Formats: sequence, structure tokens, C-alpha cells
Amino acid sequence: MGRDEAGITGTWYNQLGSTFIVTAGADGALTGTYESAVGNAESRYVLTGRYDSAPATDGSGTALGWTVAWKNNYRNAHSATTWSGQYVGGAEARINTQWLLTCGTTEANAWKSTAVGHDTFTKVK
Amino acid sequence: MGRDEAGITGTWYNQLGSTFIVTAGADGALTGTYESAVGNAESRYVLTGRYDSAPATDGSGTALGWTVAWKNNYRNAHSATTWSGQYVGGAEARINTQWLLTCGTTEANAWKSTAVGHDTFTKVK
Amino acid sequence: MGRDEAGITGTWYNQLGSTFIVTAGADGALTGTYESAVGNAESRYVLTGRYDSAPATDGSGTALGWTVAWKNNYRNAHSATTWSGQYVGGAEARINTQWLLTCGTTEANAWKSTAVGHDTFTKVK
Amino acid sequence: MGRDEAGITGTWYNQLGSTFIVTAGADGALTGTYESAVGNAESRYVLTGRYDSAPATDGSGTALGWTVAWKNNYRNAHSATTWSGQYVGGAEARINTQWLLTCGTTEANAWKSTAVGHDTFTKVK
Ligand SMILES: O=C(CCCC[C@@H]1SC[C@@H]2NC(=O)N[C@@H]21)NCCCN(CCc1ccccn1)CCc1ccccn1
Ligand SMILES: O=C(CCCC[C@@H]1SC[C@@H]2NC(=O)N[C@@H]21)NCCCN(CCc1ccccn1)CCc1ccccn1
Ligand SMILES: O=C(CCCC[C@@H]1SC[C@@H]2NC(=O)N[C@@H]21)NCCCN(CCc1ccccn1)CCc1ccccn1
Ligand SMILES: O=C(CCCC[C@@H]1SC[C@@H]2NC(=O)N[C@@H]21)NCCCN(CCc1ccccn1)CCc1ccccn1
Ligand SMILES: [Cu+2]
Ligand SMILES: [Cu+2]
Ligand SMILES: [Cu+2]
Ligand SMILES: [Cu+2]
Ligand SMILES: [Cu+2]
Ligand SMILES: [Cu+2]
Ligand SMILES: [Cu+2]
Ligand SMILES: [Cu+2]
Ligand SMILES: [Cu+2]
Ligand SMILES: [Cu+2]
Ligand SMILES: [Cu+2]
Ligand SMILES: [Cu+2]
Repeated sequence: MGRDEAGITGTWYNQLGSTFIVTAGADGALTGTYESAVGNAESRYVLTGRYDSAPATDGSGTALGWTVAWKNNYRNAHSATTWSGQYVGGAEARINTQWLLTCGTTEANAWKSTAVGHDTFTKVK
Repeated sequence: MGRDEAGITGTWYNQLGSTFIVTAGADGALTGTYESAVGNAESRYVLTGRYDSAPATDGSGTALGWTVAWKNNYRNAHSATTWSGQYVGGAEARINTQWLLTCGTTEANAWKSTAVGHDTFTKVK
Repeated sequence: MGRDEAGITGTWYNQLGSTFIVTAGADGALTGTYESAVGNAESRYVLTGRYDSAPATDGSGTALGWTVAWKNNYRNAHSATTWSGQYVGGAEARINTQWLLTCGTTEANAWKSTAVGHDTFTKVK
Repeated sequence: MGRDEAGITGTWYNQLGSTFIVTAGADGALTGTYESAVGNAESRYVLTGRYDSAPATDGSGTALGWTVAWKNNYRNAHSATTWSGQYVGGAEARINTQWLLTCGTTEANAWKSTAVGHDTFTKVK
């Protein structure tokens, strides 16, 4: 089993009020659903990702990332977000991320295809 | 089946000489392996991601993303990369991406945890 | 004079304890000094940048950016950071930024030349 | 005078057809004008930035960055772009950059305030 498998598995919330539901597998897999409180999104979207299942023991965080394509049974926003970050355990566990949101564009609009931002996830709120 | 399921599935190469082997599923899943020609990496790493399986028909690209955690049977670089981008079909098919590489760090080093860059993948080279 | 010339001019502090001293000119110029609490840096570095001197009046923030090259009389870290963001006035004024730190590299190391992060500046601390 | 003062000073063009006119000062300053071939922009905009005026001599590039606020006498797009990158001299001199474009937004739209991309500048085209 992964070092932080139990620490990562569960329900997380970011500063926007979005809900990140994830299961960390012993093999390094991340699976679950994402519900965004903002943007062209409603209800849950499939997510998949990976995490370091044997992290350093020097107090460093645990690197991880995941992807949502913004298509479900309700809506298709023709776009995908990837979150890249690290899990930090302890009393106030956190997943600190930066993200890249790419829209499908024509080639003439490709220069403005990608948004960047940062989300912090906690176990509360 | 996804609109670009056949277009995306296969072997891709980026400008560094890295090899991206991916299968696009009818459900929007991306699965496969990544081999980086640079950095603290050797041989293949598991990847997983998502793509828009019903993209726009106005000539826009197909949004997608995937994650590699840099742990395999040979090495563990305690880090993860996410690629966010779009697939562009046609004679010279391309996957144009930007990426975020996060290292697990102490909190004192978290400000410098994340590298950003851009990779273009083609079916040749 | 710029709409937020007086709001922006002054001393700001980010979450790392770095000090951003800036003067906003009527013409859209930003001038001043930056002192980083972290990294290969000591004492003050020259900065220059630009801001929107006639922002929207619909409650939107004021877009701005600036650059530091990490060379002064004490040290040269062969690198430059740019901050891109917006000023938000009011009781708890803030400058919310994302930044790109590029190191001079050989071409073989150029893929890992750039760090990305986010700093929030306030008038206190 | 800066090591690459003469190498950097002049007219540059990126892959979009935008024109970057810059003067590198002996003190590390960058001054000039930017004309974007795309987006909410017409004619020239003021730019200012900084570069490493005493770079490494091991073949590494020269770190630099600059800012444009997208306001001039013709238009105001209430936004600013910062380019962060490095100058690479030689027969085919290049300035390789990544950039952050921030729009002034309401707080409700701040999550989508920032675009990210990459521009390569050459002395031809
Ligand atoms: O809302 C969505 C899906 C929901 C996204 C929610 C985000 S994930 C990161 C963050 N954390 C979170 O919990 N929730 C948010 N997806 C399309 C987003 C529309 N774009 C316009 C289309 C377009 C056309 C042409 C060029 C570019 N886009 C947004 C505008 C924009 C700004 C900057 C860069 C790219 N796009
Ligand atoms: O090599 C690796 C794994 C291989 C990465 C290969 C990359 S994926 C994007 C690109 N496309 C590709 O095909 N191949 C490359 N992983 C650790 C990378 C070491 N870092 C030092 C550790 C550290 C300690 C403290 C703070 C930050 N890192 C790299 C240095 C760095 C620079 C900037 C930002 C973050 N880290
Ligand atoms: O410390 C510095 C100067 C001080 C930077 C302070 C930063 S500004 C953003 C932030 N807000 C703030 O208030 N303070 C910090 N400058 C070089 C930074 C060394 N790098 C290693 C050299 C190298 C060699 C080869 C490839 C890449 N770098 C850092 C490691 C790194 C990680 C990821 C991407 C790039 N570089
Ligand atoms: O065109 C401009 C000014 C010209 C920009 C030209 C760019 S510089 C980088 C690149 N290299 C170059 O040579 N030329 C381009 N400036 C506003 C740009 C409108 N935005 C909509 C407003 C808005 C409202 C709410 C939230 C976000 N924006 C663009 C859409 C967008 C997508 C993603 C992230 C942010 N904004
Ligand atoms: Cu949009
Ligand atoms: Cu280890
Ligand atoms: Cu978009
Ligand atoms: Cu490293
Ligand atoms: Cu559609
Ligand atoms: Cu690293
Ligand atoms: Cu370093
Ligand atoms: Cu206006
Ligand atoms: Cu560096
Ligand atoms: Cu726009
Ligand atoms: Cu030196
Ligand atoms: Cu915008």
C-alpha cells in the first residue's frame, strides 16, 4: 500500500468550494470525481491521475497530479484541466496545486487556449 | 467510440525525444506509458489521463491531459508531471501541450516546487 | 494620474516575507526594488514594470506586471522573475500574482529552466 | 556595458508575427515597444523589463523578462502580459519565453484571470 494512500483517499474541498473525491491505489493510481463550483460545469466529472506511492521520508510532500476532461452527461465545455501538486499530511492536511486548463481551439486562437491558476485543497469546508 | 479515439491512440514523440504511448478509450480515458529522454528518469512510467471524446466540429482541437508520477521499478524522482493540451488532427497530427512538473518538497522549499514548460508531440521522430 | 496610482505606490509584503517597494507613475510605469526572503538573493534588486492606468470601473481589478533580474552588487543568480497579476483595492488591498522564474541554462537543460508559482502581496506584514 | 547588450538590442519577431522592439541598457534595463499580431491590441505598447547584464560564461543563456500593459492611445484591454525567458546568442539568435497574461477581473472571475503560453523570438520574419 502507498505511504499516503490513506491520507490522500477521501473528500477534499478547495477555496472555490469545488469537491475533489479521490481514491489512492496501492499502485500509485488516483481515481474519482470532480465537481467544480465555477465555470462551464455541473455535477460530477471523471478524474484520473497518479501519485508517488513511496515518497521521501525527510518531511517532503508527496507529488501527485490528475486530469478532468470537462465532458459528462450534462455538459461538454471542450476543455481539460490538469492539477499538479503535492500532498502535505498532518493535523491540517493539504493538497497544494497549480493547474492548467486547456480549451480546444482553432489554430488561430491557440495562443489563448490555456488558463493557469492555483488551488489549495483541505479536508474541511 | 470517441471522435478522435483512433487519431490519438498510438505512439507519439516530443521535441526532446521522449516517447508517449497512449490508448484512448471510448469513455474518454487515456492510458499508457511515458519514457522521458531527459531528467531523473529511465525506462517507462505509467500514465493516465482524460480527453474530450465528443469535441467540437468547427475545426477546434480536442482537449486532453495526462499525469506521470516519476516512480517505477528503477527510480523514484519524487515528482509528477501533468500535460494539458489539445490534439490537432490532419496530415501532420500534433498534440500541443503545456506541462507542470511538481517535486515533493519541504514547506521551506515549496515556493520552488514547480517547473513549467511546453512539449509538442508528433507521430514521427 | 493613474486611477490606482496612489493605491499601488508604497511598500508591499508577500506570504514569504519578501518586500516589494514600488512607485506607480501617471504614465503606467512601475519602478522600485524587490527584496526576496528566499532563494539565491540578498538585499534589494531593481524592478520595473507596467500597470493599467485607466482600469475598468465595474469593480474589476487593475492588471499589472513587473520584472526582477536577480543581479545586484552582492550576488548574481543568473535568472529573472516576472510577476503578472492584478491589484484589488479596498480595506484589505491586495496584489494577487502568478510568476515565472527563468534561469539561464545550456540548451540541454532548457526544458527545466522555468519555475512557476503564485504570490499574494498585502500592505501589512 | 552588458555582455549581451548589443545582442539583445534591436527588433525581434515571434511565431505569431508580433514585433518586439527593445533596447538593452548597460545597467540591466530593457525598454521599448511591443506590437501584437493577435488579441485585443493595435499598434505599439510601452514595455519595460530587466536582463542579466553579467551572465554566465559556460554557454548558458541570458535570463530576462519584460511587461506590457495593454493600454495605449487606441485601446485598453485591461490586462498585462509578462514574458520570462532567456536570450541565446549565435548564428540563429533566439529569445525563448513563457508568458503570463492577466486580465483585470471581478473577484468572482479571478480564477480564470490568467492565460499562459510560450513565444520564441528571432531576428528574422
Ligand atoms: O469552464 C470550464 C470547465 C470548468 C473549469 C473549472 C476550473 S478547473 C481549475 C479551477 N479549479 C476549480 O475547482 N474550478 C476551476 N471550461 C472551459 C473554460 C471556457 N474558456 C472559454 C473557451 C475558449 C475559447 C478560445 C480560447 C480560450 N478559451 C475560458 C476562458 C479562458 C481564459 C484563459 C485561458 C483559456 N480560456
Ligand atoms: O526529473 C524528473 C523526472 C523526469 C521529468 C522529465 C520532464 S516531464 C516535462 C518534460 N517533457 C519530457 O518529455 N521530459 C521532461 N523529476 C524531478 C526533477 C528534479 N528537480 C529537483 C528536485 C527539487 C527540490 C526542491 C525544489 C524543486 N525541485 C528539478 C529542478 C526544478 C526546477 C524548477 C522547478 C522545480 N524543480
Ligand atoms: O533563487 C533565485 C533568485 C531569487 C528568487 C526568489 C523567488 S521570485 C518568486 C518568489 N517570490 C519571492 O518573493 N521570492 C521567490 N534564482 C535562481 C533559482 C535557482 N535555480 C537553480 C539554477 C538552474 C539550473 C538549471 C535549470 C534550472 N535552474 C532554481 C531551481 C529551479 C526549479 C524549477 C525551475 C527552474 N529552476
Ligand atoms: O488581448 C489582449 C491583449 C493582447 C495580448 C496578446 C498576447 S501577449 C502573449 C502573446 N504573444 C503575442 O505576441 N501576442 C499574445 N488582452 C486581453 C485578453 C482578453 N481576455 C478576455 C477578458 C477576461 C475576462 C474574465 C476572465 C479572463 N479574461 C482573454 C481570454 C482569457 C483566456 C484565458 C485566461 C485569461 N483570459
Ligand atoms: Cu471562457
Ligand atoms: Cu527517495
Ligand atoms: Cu478557455
Ligand atoms: Cu532538480
Ligand atoms: Cu459543443
Ligand atoms: Cu524539481
Ligand atoms: Cu535552483
Ligand atoms: Cu474599458
Ligand atoms: Cu532555476
Ligand atoms: Cu478574452
Ligand atoms: Cu556567475
Ligand atoms: Cu483574459
